[PDB]
Amino acid sequence: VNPTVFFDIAVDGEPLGRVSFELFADKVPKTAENFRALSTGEKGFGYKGSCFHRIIPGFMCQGGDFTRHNGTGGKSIYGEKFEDENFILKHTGPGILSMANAGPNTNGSQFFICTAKTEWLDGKHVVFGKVKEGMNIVEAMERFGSRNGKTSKKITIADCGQLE
Ligand SMILES: CO[C@@H]1CC/C=C/c2cccc(c2)[C@@H](C)OC(=O)[C@@H]2CCCN(N2)C(=O)[C@H](C)NC(=O)[C@H](C(C)C)NC(=O)[C@@H]1C
Repeated sequence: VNPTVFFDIAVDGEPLGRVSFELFADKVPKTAENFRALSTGEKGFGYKGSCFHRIIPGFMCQGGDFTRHNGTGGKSIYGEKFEDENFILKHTGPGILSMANAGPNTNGSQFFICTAKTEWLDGKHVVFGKVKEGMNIVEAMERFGSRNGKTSKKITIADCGQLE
């Protein structure tokens, strides 16, 4: 019953592939709903055309700034920020989808996908989903990151929406 959403990823115009995500609405319904709605654009704004602005190989890929496209922006469907819903789910391994933030209770639209177990983030970032299909695409995106996160090409959500 959990929603499934997809991103079609391109590297400066070159199609890379589709990543799909299960959103754990059963555990974090408010956080899952925000991501679902931003992925469909049904509130009038969202992730389509935004990039993965910070990519660190062996760690994670971060994106979701559709307001400024410079890594400082983003907003939720509830307002500029919303609470950390709960920390039941942990950063257990690759594929984990979690909220980026600037401190407690500052969730907006920015998110990241883990490419490794990142347990030191447990209790600080809200985990709310996981890659279902296309983990190979996320691994491919890593080659375009670097140790300090700066990307060598713009990794774009060319299209996105909801599958189930
Ligand atoms: C421009 O923004 C700045 C700087 C933020 C991060 C800088 C930075 C640079 C290099 C390496 C790393 C972080 C490594 C250690 O950590 C991550 O990659 C972590 C990994 C989990 C997701 N994530 N970034 C985050 O959630 C980070 C900390 N936060 C942000 O990106 C927020 C966004 C959501 C407004 N920005 C802010 O708090 C500021 C206004």
